[PDB]
Order: sequence, then structure tokens, then C-alpha cells
Amino acid sequence: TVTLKQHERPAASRIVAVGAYRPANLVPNEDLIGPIDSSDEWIRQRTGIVTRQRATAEETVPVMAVGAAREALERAGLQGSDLDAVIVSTVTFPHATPSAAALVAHEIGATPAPAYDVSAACAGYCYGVAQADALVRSGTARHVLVVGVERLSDVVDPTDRSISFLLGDGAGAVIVAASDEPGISPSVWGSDGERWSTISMTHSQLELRDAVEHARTTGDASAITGAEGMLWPTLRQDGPSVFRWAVWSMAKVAREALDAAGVEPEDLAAFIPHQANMRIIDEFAKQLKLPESVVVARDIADAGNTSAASIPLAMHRLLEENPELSGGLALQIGFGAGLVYGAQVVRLP
Amino acid sequence: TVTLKQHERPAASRIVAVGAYRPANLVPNEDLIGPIDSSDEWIRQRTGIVTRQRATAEETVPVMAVGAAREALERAGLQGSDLDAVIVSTVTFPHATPSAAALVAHEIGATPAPAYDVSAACAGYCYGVAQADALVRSGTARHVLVVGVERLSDVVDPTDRSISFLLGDGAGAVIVAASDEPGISPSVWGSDGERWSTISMTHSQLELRDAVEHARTTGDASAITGAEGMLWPTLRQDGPSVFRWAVWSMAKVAREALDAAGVEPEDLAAFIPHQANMRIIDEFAKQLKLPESVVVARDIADAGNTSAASIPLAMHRLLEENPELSGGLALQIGFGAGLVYGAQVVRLP
Repeated sequence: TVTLKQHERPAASRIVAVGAYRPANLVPNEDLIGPIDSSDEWIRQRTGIVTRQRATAEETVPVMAVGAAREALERAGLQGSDLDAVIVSTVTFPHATPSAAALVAHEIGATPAPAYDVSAACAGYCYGVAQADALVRSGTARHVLVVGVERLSDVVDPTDRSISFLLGDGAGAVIVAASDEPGISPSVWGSDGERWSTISMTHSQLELRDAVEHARTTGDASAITGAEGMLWPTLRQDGPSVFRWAVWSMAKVAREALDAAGVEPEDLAAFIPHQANMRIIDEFAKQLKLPESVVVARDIADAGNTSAASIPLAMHRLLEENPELSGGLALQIGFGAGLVYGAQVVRLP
Repeated sequence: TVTLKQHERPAASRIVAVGAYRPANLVPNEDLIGPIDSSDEWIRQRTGIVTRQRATAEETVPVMAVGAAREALERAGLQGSDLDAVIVSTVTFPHATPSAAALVAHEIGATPAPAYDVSAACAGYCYGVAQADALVRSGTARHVLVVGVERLSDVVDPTDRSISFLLGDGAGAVIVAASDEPGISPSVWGSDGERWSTISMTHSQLELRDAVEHARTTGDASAITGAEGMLWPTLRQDGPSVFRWAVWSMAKVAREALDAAGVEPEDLAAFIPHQANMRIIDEFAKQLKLPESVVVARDIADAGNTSAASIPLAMHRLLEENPELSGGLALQIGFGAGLVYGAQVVRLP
């Protein structure tokens, strides 16, 4: 009987660099308040957001992912061809198939590395890291690129007061590499599909299909011309439910991640939650009983909520503003539509 | 100072069961030839297809995925709560977010297992297996559900001669578990994003957005009525390039998988390529110098090309027809839009 061969496995893994792409357009509250009939001060008070990154038409998911990817590559002292896998976490690339990852892999010179997109909403980067970590520690890959990237502005309804004005665009990239010393703690990640509808689109793409093609065939374009709300599906959320879950449920996940890591809040150099909402971030930090020395990421004030991009973008900003955090421990925890969540303690690059 | 804890790792991984969902509506060539001005004969000679599976409106991606998954759990002697991760490979779930995996995980009682959709086209199941293998051998998961599932009928154009009549609907699933004996060989997987447009949608979802919202907000519904051709994006391909690529390139990837497995064609119980086209299957078989004793999967003749679902469906069928293949080595290889590909040698459950 034949025994199958197997890859050898390194001791551990580690994030060896972080890269960022931020659209230059920082939209202020005032530009958005009209159609949702609110105000600069209300938005600032409810969400702590002042400006959000808004991408132009040319700044597509692949464009943004590539820029972030290239910065990470340069900071790691690597090139595209050194990558053994490319994971792109996004829900806004406007093609069912093929993936954005395959374009990214090609553009950055990673061919022929395997390349795929992942769907895990705002937890997407942390899901990416769990996967990358698994790929490295099983000896499947020595260097894995993970990109959290979104052009959320493509799926907001300007009249929506549940989520539209919170969302921004951008890309954040990380490179996970084989390592001698543990740099990524065991992932704590999960789902609760019972609550699939808590953050979701207004309706299925098939409704859009059925309408447009019925209009096209029959020549009757009512139902479209007479439509009061957008037919293009857009993002929506039960705001209050998100808050209760985001804070009081995720706090248990974070403590679990710390516990599995073998780490106390005192050992952290930084706390980098997904940038969902300043109110969520604050209440979260309080619940974790962090000492004053732990730096809390609050990129959301200038970037808005960039979903999968949010954590690596905030990590990137943390390191620029405090270079001495490099080598320190950071708790990262993302959470979004699904519902899904993921967390790790990581040694910062 | 502080050393992060790490998970213990299993010696190996293996597939422990396979489940299937096949829509009952088998559609013969005759029902399709009209709009493409073709024939039964032409279709059989070009593709080897006699009928393809076609889902009803009720047979959504989650519904099919759930049926396949439940069969796999039952055959493995497991319940949903035994699963530590759920991976769904699909490109036809009609929601940008949240994922189909989140719903599937809930229906089967796998909550709170992490759950995500992967985008890797027809190589989707093979990508999923490589991921599942990494998750297990890294000790991140001990039981991983992988489901390739598509309702391709949602994204075909009945007038399209390049791919429409080739495609069928369905779900196949496997459970990958921690193992003492190697049951999954090192994956050979990759991408060539330079040929991203080789198999692609007719156009971006954004063009659909711009057309419908414009019509909705101006009342001018031209461009929708009197649009020749579908506004709803549909799948298409450059057939001769896909074929050329399969024979020039994928045959070689398949040999590499044997090499990396430490396995000869004489050692195979079965060959289970992605069911792209009967002629490609047959060319592969010849090109790989398979002995007569190796059973070749040809589910395509009855199911059509079910993309990500094709390998596990075909596997399910081989085991139903040749129960004694259980425990034998099977070479599986998927390849599709991206371009992307994956292959492994696997021990049949």
C-alpha cells in the first residue's frame, strides 16, 4: 500500500508587514446629511466619524488591493513572486466570477500563486489571517498575502440612515510568513447564521435580474420607472442589534482570544478592533479593562468604516504614529454581516 | 518576554465522507437547441453531454448545499456541531453579503463554527480542499465541511453558444478530518490572472446598476427596453482557449499532483477531473497514461458541467456505482475562470 507524501511544517507564523491604500477623497459629514435629513454634529456624536474615505470610479477593488499589496511587499523586502498564496477579502467586487484575487495576483507579479476571494464581511481580514496562518503552519505556503478591501460606496443608499453614511472605501494588506517564533495566536472565529439578516442587502440580486429582464423582453419598464426605492441592492442594518452584539458578545470573543493566546490585557501594546463605530470601539475598550498604556485604534474618525480593510488600515496608522509598537502584541478582532467574527493576538511587524 | 500559545497539530488529514444534491429536473439537449440553433448531435459530439441538472426556484444555493452537507454528516456519523469550519465554494449566490456559508452553517446546526464563501470558480472545490487540509494539519480545525455548489442556470444566456448549454446545477460536499495517516496529498494549485477574461461575465454588475438606477430616476427607460442582449450579466468563455489550456497546461498540473503525492497512475483507483467537457476528460485520461483499471469519472454525460460541484458529485457517483473504490486513491483536478486550478490525490472515503 502506498503512503502519500506530506509537506514539512514550520514552527509558527508571523505578520511580517502591513500595507495600506487610502482614497484621497475624505468626504465630510456635511456632504451626506441632506438626503438622510440629519447633521454634522449628530453623525459625529453617534459614530465619531468626521470624514470617510470615498473612492473614485478608477479606484476599483483591484486597484486599491494592489497598492496596499505593493506597500506590504516593499516593507517585507519581498516581491510578488515570493508569494505562495493571495487571499482577498471583499464583498464589493462587481463580478460573480472570476475573483479579484486573480487580478491582484497577476498585477503584483505573484503568478502563478493560488488566488481566491473570501466572503466574511467585516470579519473578512481576520478570517483571512486565520486562513493564512493555517496555510503557513501546515507548510502549504511560506508567504501569504491577505488583503481586506472594499468599495462600499458602490452599495450604499444615500437615503439610508441605518448604515450608508458610516461606510468608506480602501484597502489594507498584510503578509503572513513562516516563522521560528509564534507571531499569531490561535484564531477565535465563528458565525451565527441565525442572525443572517441583521446586517444584509435590501434584496436579492435576482429581484434585479427579474425586473430588468422582464422590462427588456416585454418593453414594459414600469416597476422600474415607477420604483420608489432603489432596485440596485444596498447595505442595511439593524443598528441597535449590531451595538448589543458588537460590544457585549465580541467582548467575550476578545477575552477568549486573549485566553487562548496566553496573554493578559497588560501584555498588549495595542487594541485594534474593526472600526465599526466610535461608540462601539469605546465601550469595547472599556469592557476589556485595558490599562492606559494600551493604544486603541480609532482610525474610523477620518477613514469611516471600511469593513474588511478596517483593521489593517488602523494597524498601519498605529505603526506610523507610534513606530515603537513594532514587536508589540496587538489584539485584532473583526465582526460583521453573517453574523461572523474573527480574532487573534498578533506580534506587530 | 511573552510567548504566544499555539495549537497542537494532527499528524494528517483525510476525507471522511461525501454527500450530494442533484436537482431532479434532467434537461435534454432538445430543450436547449432552439435559441442557439444547434442540435442534439452537435452537443453530444462537442461536449459529451446528454442531459444536465437544472434547479427549480426553490433549489437555491443554500438549500442544495445543505442537502449535500447533511448527507455527508450522516455518512461520517457526525452532527453539525462536530464541524469546526464551513467552506462554501460558489459564485452564484445572489447576495454580495452576507455569505451562503453563514446560512448553511446555521441550518445544519454547525453554529458557532466559522463559515465563509470562497471564490475560485470551477477549481472552487479543489481550492476548498487545500484550505480544509491546511486548517486540519495546522490544528485550527479538526472537522471541516467543504461544499462546491452552484446554480449556474441563474447566470446563463439561453442564446449564448459558448457555454450556456454546458452548465448544470447542484451541490457536492465532503468532510475533511484530522487523521493519523495521510489521506490528502500536497495540493498543486495556482492562478494566471493574465487570462482573467478567458472565462468571464459579459459585463460588470455596475453597468446593470447604472442602467437601472438611471432609468429609475429619470423615467427614461431606453437602454433597457430595446436593449439587444441581456443587461443581467451572464457567463461566457472562449471555448478553444479553455480547451487548449486544459491540454497544454492542466494535464501537466495533474502529473505534478501525482509527483508531489509520490504516486503513480498504476496506484490510482480513480481519476476525478472537473467535469468540464467529455473530450477534455478523455484527453486527460490518455495524456496521463492511466491503466484500464483506473475508473474515470464521466458524470458530465448526465449532470452537465456543475463547476465547483462537479468533482464531489462525480466522486459520490463513482462510490455509489463502485462501492469497492472506498479506500482507494483518487486524483482530483479542477480548473476554471481566473484562470485558476487545483489538484490533489485523495483517499476515497
